[PDB]
Amino acid sequence: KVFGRCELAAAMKRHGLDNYRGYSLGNWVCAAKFESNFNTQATNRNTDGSTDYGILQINSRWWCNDGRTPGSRNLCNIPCSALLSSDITASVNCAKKIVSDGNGMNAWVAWRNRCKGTDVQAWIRGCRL
Ligand SMILES: [Cl-]
Repeated sequence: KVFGRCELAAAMKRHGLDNYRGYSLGNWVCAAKFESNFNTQATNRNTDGSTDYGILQINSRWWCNDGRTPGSRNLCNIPCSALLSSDITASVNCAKKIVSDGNGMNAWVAWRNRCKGTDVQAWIRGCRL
């Protein structure tokens, strides 16, 4: 599924992301925009043997199991295919675990490079929330 911005914001709010660990909703929408362009089926296959999966481009070395990645930790305790669904619940649950395991949002390279220090409220402006 390719989400709209406001539709994704509403889904993320229903799943508890607004102000999760001090990160406002616009941060999460901005991260999804620049990681995947709002596409739930996005995959990026890296040269190190790992793959980034889904709307938040979660990596297979530490977070999910794809059976093909060296050094796998599977800290979200899920198959990586669960991150390619049209429903965002598995991606949101794993994103919460990434911040709970002592990372901030710096774990997402696109957040650090394209969202940090910007007006992230722009990403939710005008939406029905
Ligand atoms: Cl907000």
